[PDB]
Amino acid sequence: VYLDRKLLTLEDKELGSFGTVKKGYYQMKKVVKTVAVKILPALKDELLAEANVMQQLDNPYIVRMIGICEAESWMLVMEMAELGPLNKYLQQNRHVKDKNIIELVHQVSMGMKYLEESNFVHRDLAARNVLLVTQHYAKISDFGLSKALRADENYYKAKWPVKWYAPECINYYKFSSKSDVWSFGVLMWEAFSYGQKPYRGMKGSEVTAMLEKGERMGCPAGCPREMYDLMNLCWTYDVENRPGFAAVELRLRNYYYDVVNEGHH
Ligand SMILES: CCc1cccc(Nc2cc(N[C@@H]3CCCC[C@@H]3N)nnc2C(N)=O)n1
Repeated sequence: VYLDRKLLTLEDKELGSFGTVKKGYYQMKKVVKTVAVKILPALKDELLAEANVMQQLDNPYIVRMIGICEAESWMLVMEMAELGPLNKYLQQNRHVKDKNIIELVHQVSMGMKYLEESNFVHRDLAARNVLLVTQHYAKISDFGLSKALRADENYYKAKWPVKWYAPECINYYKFSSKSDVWSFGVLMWEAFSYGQKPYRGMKGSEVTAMLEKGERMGCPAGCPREMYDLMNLCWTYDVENRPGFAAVELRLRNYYYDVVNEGHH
């Protein structure tokens, strides 16, 4: 898991901003692999906890960690998803078609169904934390808030991304894969809204209040009703009645095949 600083070449250009994300290349036994490197008391331990989660995960829809390096600062070295975060990608590429958006959100749901099966909670599932390897290949990243669930519990009991959080996170501090489903609803809303931020012009406290009145964000212009219906299902107030990701992924999987069919027609 511990990498050799010698074998890492980082570019001077920042990709963006814990600290910074830089692009780099890492010398493997034969190939060079292009990498995205997160570069940094509580912040070190957090980086290391994040690396500890990622070490445990192995799925085509989840960013792979190469390892960690302690050099100028602590660094978390991951495979590079070249096209970057989904929200910035859709803001910058408004021509992306709805069939392609469904593909990508379905890939996210396959990755989440895997995280659920593995009993990890992401706790920061948002379009900014979905990274594009290509325009047809999304992978989930950014595990800095993620928790491995205890063997005996199905929720983790705790500066939060409130607009992505389910009511029970806000009201009871409880985080389960069902609360990640709520977030995956907001992520879908983002995806079908050209990557715009949710609950425009509202503070978190007004969001919680909106949601407690049973109000939900409206359908994004041009969004398939079946996708908006699925967003609404993810935003089921009562955690016990909210679907898990197996149910979610099956719904998206079937809709995706329907759309692919209409396209061949
Ligand atoms: C910098 C924006 C940016 C542009 C291009 C690639 C990447 N790569 C990543 C960013 C990241 N986290 C950032 C952290 C800051 C906000 C955006 C994003 N969630 N996590 N993993 C990768 C990766 N493995 O390729 N990031």
